[PDB]
Amino acid sequence: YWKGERSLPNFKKDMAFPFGLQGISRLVYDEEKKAFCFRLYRVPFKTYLGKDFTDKRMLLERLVKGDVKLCASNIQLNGGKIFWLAVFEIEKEKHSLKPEVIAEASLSLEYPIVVKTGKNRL
DNA sequence: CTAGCGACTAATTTTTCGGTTCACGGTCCCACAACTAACGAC
Repeated sequence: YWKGERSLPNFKKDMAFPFGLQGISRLVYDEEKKAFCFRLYRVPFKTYLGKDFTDKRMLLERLVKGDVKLCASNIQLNGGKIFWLAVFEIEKEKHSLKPEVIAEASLSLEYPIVVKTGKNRL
């Protein structure tokens, strides 16, 4: 900005507006309605996992019991539906990896990924 | 629970080869066609 190679941002109107973790409250699992309930600044909200009884199902419960950390999230609205962009802080996964073993990856427009690993081609 | 704060395409021309025309001093073997000399009938 001192030299000048960037214009001042002109924010759009459909922006997902941000809300901090200091606003999530009354998080519980109401079994009667089969949906998590919470308040986004004094308004009830039934969460629609739908047919997602495993993927993010044990993620909100990982927060109702205080086991996963959440960051300043955002919220989108796309014409009747409402979406929450929750920045959950997930951890790394440890496998049985060998640093000496090297995978040779190449990316081209004819073959998006071509990978060598010893005698294994993918 | 909320608020303050850290140049490419089409049209026209021209030319070599083919077509056409004129038209006087060995062997051995198995069949097939003659064929003829003799034989029998009228």
